[PDB]
Amino acid sequence: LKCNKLVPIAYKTCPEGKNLCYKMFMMSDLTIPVKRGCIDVCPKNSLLVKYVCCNTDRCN
Repeated sequence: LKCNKLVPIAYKTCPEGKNLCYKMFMMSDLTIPVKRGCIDVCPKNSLLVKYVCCNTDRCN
């Protein structure tokens, strides 16, 4: 799938054993995220940073 970088302006495809995109938010997810990348499986959600996975292009 095609995932975006920090800003939802630049994004590409994540073939490297990746078919999902994720975004990590600080404290809360409601607010803007802090980092994001591609992944094959949703990682463990932390209490410090909120984990949000998706399978849609430009989801992050």
